[PDB]
Amino acid sequence: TELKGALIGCGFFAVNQMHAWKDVKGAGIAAICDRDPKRLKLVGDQFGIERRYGDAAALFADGGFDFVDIATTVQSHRALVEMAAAHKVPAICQKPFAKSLSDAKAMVRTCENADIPLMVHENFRWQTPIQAVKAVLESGAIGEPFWGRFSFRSGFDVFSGQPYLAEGERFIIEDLGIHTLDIARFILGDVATLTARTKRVNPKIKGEDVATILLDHQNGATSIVDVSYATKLGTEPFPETLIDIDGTQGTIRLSQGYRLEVTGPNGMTISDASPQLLSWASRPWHNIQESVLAIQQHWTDRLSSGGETSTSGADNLKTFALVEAAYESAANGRTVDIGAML
Amino acid sequence: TELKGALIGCGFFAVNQMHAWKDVKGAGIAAICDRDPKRLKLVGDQFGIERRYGDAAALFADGGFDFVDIATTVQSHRALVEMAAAHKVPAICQKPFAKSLSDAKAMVRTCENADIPLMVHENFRWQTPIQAVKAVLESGAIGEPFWGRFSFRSGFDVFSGQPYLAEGERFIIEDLGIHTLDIARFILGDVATLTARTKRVNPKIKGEDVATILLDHQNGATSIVDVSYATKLGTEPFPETLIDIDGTQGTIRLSQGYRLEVTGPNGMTISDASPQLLSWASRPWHNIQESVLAIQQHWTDRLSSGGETSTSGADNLKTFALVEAAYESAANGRTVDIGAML
Ligand SMILES: NC(=O)c1ccc[n+]([C@@H]2O[C@H](COP(=O)([O-])OP(=O)(O)OC[C@H]3O[C@@H](n4cnc5c(N)ncnc54)[C@H](O)[C@@H]3O)[C@@H](O)[C@H]2O)c1
Ligand SMILES: NC(=O)c1ccc[n+]([C@@H]2O[C@H](COP(=O)([O-])OP(=O)(O)OC[C@H]3O[C@@H](n4cnc5c(N)ncnc54)[C@H](O)[C@@H]3O)[C@@H](O)[C@H]2O)c1
Ligand SMILES: [Mg+2]
Ligand SMILES: [Mg+2]
Repeated sequence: TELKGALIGCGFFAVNQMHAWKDVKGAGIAAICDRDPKRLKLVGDQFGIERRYGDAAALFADGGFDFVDIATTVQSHRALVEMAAAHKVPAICQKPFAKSLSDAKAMVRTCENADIPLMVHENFRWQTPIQAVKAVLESGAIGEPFWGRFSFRSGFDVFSGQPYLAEGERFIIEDLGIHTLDIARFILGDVATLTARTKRVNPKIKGEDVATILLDHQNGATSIVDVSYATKLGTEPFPETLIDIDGTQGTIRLSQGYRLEVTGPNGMTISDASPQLLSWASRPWHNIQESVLAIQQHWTDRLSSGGETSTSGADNLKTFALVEAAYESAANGRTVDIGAML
Repeated sequence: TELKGALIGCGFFAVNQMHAWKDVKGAGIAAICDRDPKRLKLVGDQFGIERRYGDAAALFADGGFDFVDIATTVQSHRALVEMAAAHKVPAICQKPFAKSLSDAKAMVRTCENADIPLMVHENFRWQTPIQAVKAVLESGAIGEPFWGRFSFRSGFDVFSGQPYLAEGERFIIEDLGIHTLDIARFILGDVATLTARTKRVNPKIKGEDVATILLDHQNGATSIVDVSYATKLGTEPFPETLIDIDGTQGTIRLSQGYRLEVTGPNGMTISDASPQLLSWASRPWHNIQESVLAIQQHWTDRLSSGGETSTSGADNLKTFALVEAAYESAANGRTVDIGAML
């Protein structure tokens, strides 16, 4: 049962997804789609794809694939997911999931009514270091977690790879903070209330590139999500997410260079949580690139057995509501009940 | 020529102040005062102070000192500052300044009508590393500051040397966070608005021992004041305050071991901001103990020069409001307007 997938949106990051599909056991890419025949041709030759489509409606009409991997930008997401549901094709969707929390819910509802899986490609929680933090806290090595911090502070030029980032009136939460919020959820549970502040420091972008978010977790823990693309440090940590967790029995400290300090009753342990460097990977992206293979293999496995995925459309609504809360909060000075939004 | 001071409250921390007055150029301690006959004996004998009093009223009646140094616990701060003003004797008063913001304002007003200097003994500000960070930022090394973190996370047994801390129904913001909020003002200026979460983790005490505070500075900067005494680290940082600052041209990062790191236009510097170990000083408190010499020497200088001190009673109202806002916000769950309190 070698699953045959189709990829819609042969863009900058989709090249990572295509490399990873070769490595994925039990699945591979049978067709591709793109409105930009330059990208369709370039990706098509690179990964040796016979079937190529100028529009996604033709692709879905011909079929011959078990699942669809949507790697377009947010504009196309809702329709391509709706197309996928009408044709009963299981769907993976990049982030941001949708333009609003409304769009995301209808996208979750359409796929449930159709009885098809819907994973959101949210690969930050699928990195080795992040999993190691979860693994540690899951064991009980530091007792009940009560306080956390999640940090992604960088001066790396993401705007060359992704020019659209500088164009929007929204930027860092929508794009990057969405991940860091997903990790806060993934480590400390769902969020009851959220308060946020944003700022634009960089004068060559239309959007906020610094954000600081304070999270009240349902489980009792407080956490800090702080992100910036205007932080100029001695060593560029990009694209690492630094994490501190305190609990009743101990502390976790995931720091720059993937050094992982855990301290408990028995004592301290220092562990190297560095990612693997895959054959097609490229520094410093190798961290994220590995997590593409992790989440795509996870999709394939959960699909082949029947189960729900980790970042299912259903799950991802609870991450996406923090993003939407954050912007709301940023324009009011005021806390947002997350429970009321869902 | 040397100024004559009188010390009211010969407890635990007053012993550091006494040593420092010895070292301070231009001042000494002519008289000590304490309500406990055994403390009055111990400190009096250790520092060879002839004049000893069981009550401040008798002390103030006899007079013969140019300033008073109040190092009692918070309950008797108002009465002693009010006596000081009634006898026109310049006053140094410990933290916490008063029991409420109401009391503090009234104490500041009393000292202005009597027309005497009033300085809150708020010494964290005067630590070598904390001054070093101030100097970097003033230099303009990193441009305009836009974001800060001020962190004091320890598992140290402070309860032995000060039993009242466990007893208080309010703990960490009143005791330690007052320092970290003062530092946030010192580095990034006054606060427009404030929002705070707290919890008690230690089963043994009655007060909150973890606080996470998010500050909106008038100059546009945002910061996180996070403090804890229920934090179990593999190397105990007590009593260091770890500071992170981001500005438009660079960053400051003061990490454990008084390691100051500045990144700017002209590369990146690393310096050692650790304090002197004074003859009478003793690790790991040499941090705080040096600042006592600094602030008291600063007071003498300023009382001689007729200049208003750095932690003047009136300035310290803008710190104290943040403590009173943080408790209020922790209960509310709602952002507090600072300017309205003042
Ligand atoms: N960590 C991650 O998982 C990660 C990393 C980078 C980017 N992303 C996300 O991936 C998405 C794409 O990022 P990118 O930088 O590759 O953008 P991109 O512009 O390079 O890629 C989008 C491609 O999709 C095509 N496209 C758009 N609408 C289409 C439609 N209706 N049918 C067919 N093709 C269509 C465009 O021609 C373009 O080539 C973004 O939403 C971004 O948030 C995720
Ligand atoms: N870094 C610092 O600046 C620092 C460090 C520790 C404590 N403190 C502050 O110092 C203050 C005292 O701390 P401590 O640990 O020395 O407490 P303590 O109980 O050891 O000392 C206070 C002393 O004052 C005496 N006293 C109280 N009321 C009096 C009155 N009306 N007249 C005469 N004597 C009186 C008591 O008998 C006691 O001996 C606290 O308010 C605390 O916030 C500051
Ligand atoms: Mg394959
Ligand atoms: Mg002297």
